[PDB]
Amino acid sequence: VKQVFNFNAGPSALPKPALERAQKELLNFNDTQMSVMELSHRSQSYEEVHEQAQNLLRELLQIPNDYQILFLQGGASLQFTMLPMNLLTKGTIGNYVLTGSWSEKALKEAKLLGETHIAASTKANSYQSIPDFSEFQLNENDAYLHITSNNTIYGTQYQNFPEINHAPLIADMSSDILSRPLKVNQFGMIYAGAQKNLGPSGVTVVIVKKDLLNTKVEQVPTMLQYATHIKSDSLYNTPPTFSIYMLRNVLDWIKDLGGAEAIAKQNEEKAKIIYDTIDESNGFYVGHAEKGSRSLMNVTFNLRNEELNQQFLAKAKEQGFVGLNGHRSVGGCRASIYNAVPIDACIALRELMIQFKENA
Amino acid sequence: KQVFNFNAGPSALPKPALERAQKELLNFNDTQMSVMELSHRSQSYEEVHEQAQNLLRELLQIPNDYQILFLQGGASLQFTMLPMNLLTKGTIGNYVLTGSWSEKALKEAKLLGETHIAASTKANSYQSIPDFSEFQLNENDAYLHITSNNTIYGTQYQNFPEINHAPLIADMSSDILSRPLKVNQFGMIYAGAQKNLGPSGVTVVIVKKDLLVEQVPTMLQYATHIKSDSLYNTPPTFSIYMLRNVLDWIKDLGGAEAIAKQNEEKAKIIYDTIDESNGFYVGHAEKGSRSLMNVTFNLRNEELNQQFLAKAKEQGFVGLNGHRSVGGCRASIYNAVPIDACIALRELMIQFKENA
Ligand SMILES: *Cc1c(COP(=O)(O)O)cnc(C)c1O
Ligand SMILES: *Cc1c(COP(=O)(O)O)cnc(C)c1O
Ligand SMILES: [Cl-]
Ligand SMILES: [Cl-]
Ligand SMILES: [Cl-]
Ligand SMILES: [Cl-]
Ligand SMILES: [Mg+2]
Ligand SMILES: [Mg+2]
Ligand SMILES: [Mg+2]
Ligand SMILES: [Mg+2]
Repeated sequence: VKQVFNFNAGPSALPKPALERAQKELLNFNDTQMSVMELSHRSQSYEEVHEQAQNLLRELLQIPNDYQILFLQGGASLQFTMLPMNLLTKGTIGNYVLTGSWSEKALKEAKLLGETHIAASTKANSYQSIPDFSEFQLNENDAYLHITSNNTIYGTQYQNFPEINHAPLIADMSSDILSRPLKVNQFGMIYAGAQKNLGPSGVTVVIVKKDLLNTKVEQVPTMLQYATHIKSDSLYNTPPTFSIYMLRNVLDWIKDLGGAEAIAKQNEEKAKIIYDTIDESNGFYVGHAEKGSRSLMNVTFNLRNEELNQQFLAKAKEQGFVGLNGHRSVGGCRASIYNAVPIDACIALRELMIQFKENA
Repeated sequence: KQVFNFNAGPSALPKPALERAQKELLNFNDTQMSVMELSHRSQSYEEVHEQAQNLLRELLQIPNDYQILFLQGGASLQFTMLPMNLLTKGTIGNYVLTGSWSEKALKEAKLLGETHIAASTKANSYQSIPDFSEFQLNENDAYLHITSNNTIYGTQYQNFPEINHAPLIADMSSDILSRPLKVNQFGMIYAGAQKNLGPSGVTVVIVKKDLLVEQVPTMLQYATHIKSDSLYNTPPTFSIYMLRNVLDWIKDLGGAEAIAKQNEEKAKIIYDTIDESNGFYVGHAEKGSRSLMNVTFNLRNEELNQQFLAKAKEQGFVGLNGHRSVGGCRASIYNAVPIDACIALRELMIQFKENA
């Protein structure tokens, strides 16, 4: 039929082959004559999937052997409280770097549970940049330092990560995990809801340094202890089997295209198509982020006034574009260009943007 | 290529629901996207989300003063979320123990507050549901918690107690919407979807609104989810889509009374087989407490047990091994397990008995 261009911000576009693969075997997976959705998570067919998703992640991000990969329910939002519940012990501080709204939501949950600090923040200037690491106020009794690698709503992104040796570095990488190579040993823990760049909603990937968190925390509910899930290899209770399966399929696709290094090349190219369009628009489109902090995953911009914003977005929607409205809290536009968004969608958006501009 | 899916969780699903999912997996509702590729704030998703709630409301006849929540974390997270929200200081989390899942719920409550055992059949290895007249209740109970169907032991409440001093709370993971319910008997009902309602990944929580909070993490307050209609953060959108599909199938076959007729016939096939076997097969549950959802039984010794389960597997039956904690055999016959599978099981049981 007509064209559809999927710029949704979360859940988001999946790579077609992962979906075609799921569709073909939806009723009979691995010759069992059952859907993967109908299997015991103790079945060898399921365990193969569970283990393969872990091994693909390990290989793709080169995760060290002293790290474990968890598949948890509850979204990144649940990690906002689980993290301080496990690590923010009395006399210690949950130190946060604020670079957008998701950083503020993380902070808020730690505030419920312990002493918090703000290491650095760009909130005053509306989160248009990542602060300089030299501005980080660190504390000797920090339980961890928490960052948001990609600020989904504001369109900014860490170009690199701080060297932290006094506390574990923790990162919410929900909207840019496995969009590029990563030095995992810079971190104590990384977490990401899968639905932005790794597959479906319903599972959350948590990469954890085993010895930071494989120990029982007195007074913490069993399901909310990392230890529980580490010990049981994320099979303590019933996992989200179809979500993990789809995550596997998406990881296979990333591997098939050349891994993190190759997908970064693709992601830089797609992003360049949109940012050049903005930058050659003589101010008709204005990007929110400062240039040194531009996200490769979420491109945020405004037209010169709200009327033009609305006309632009209405025209896009009429032309088949999905998900371009900015987050409700900030307005404007947001082109989400995660791994699986195809480059011809980006080209299409550029065409839209140039004709709207020329015809305005 | 014969396969009979007696898996205990996750479990068989209705073929029409899976076929419908397959057909539109790449192009949901003419959007040219998978349901999996939609924003949860899209109208496209929001209609599915609401349709799943509406079908449960219709099928269980849930009154307006109850809200239906779709949460992540399984029934296991509910074990702690419930006392986290309702087990206030100076109140008691009161539990009726009718199996190991009862035990797991009570354990989580003991972390957070005072607990109590209203009644228990543990001493007799959970062969039955206790008589309601035996319950020991307290003025300051925060709730009374029961497990409606004891998945590992094969027993099930025939009816529910009339409790007015405190909300009645029920873990209905393995029998929700397998029969009509009087939802007004309860302050809260919860169930992982993965036995009777859908695939794993979503938990259905039916809660008396006015029933349910300083210092509880945002994600762990029922009020968060009630207030946001289970759209506070990203829900498990494909699992809720599949839940909708399963609910459409239940509606299409005639609803909760119709599925109960099917389920009672399925259980009748297996229990009759056991009762007519002259002690060759022995059911664990007392007759009066027999589950319609999980049929537990053993052969006369461990070696016959093992020979049977081996023969079953060779013949295409999946999931019949009993829980590791109790051994024996367990035939899980949740909603989507077809009558033909139970007939096949019967015929295998009879042939095995003849050939021993
Ligand atoms: C989407 C988002 C979240 C929220 O994840 P849920 O799975 O919806 O809890 C948290 N952090 C970031 C950076 C996000 O982009
Ligand atoms: C399966 C089951 C559970 C566990 O559910 P999860 O989703 O695995 O947490 C809890 N209670 C009962 C009665 C069950 O049958
Ligand atoms: Cl943000
Ligand atoms: Cl977002
Ligand atoms: Cl049980
Ligand atoms: Cl069980
Ligand atoms: Mg490959
Ligand atoms: Mg194309
Ligand atoms: Mg219908
Ligand atoms: Mg008879």
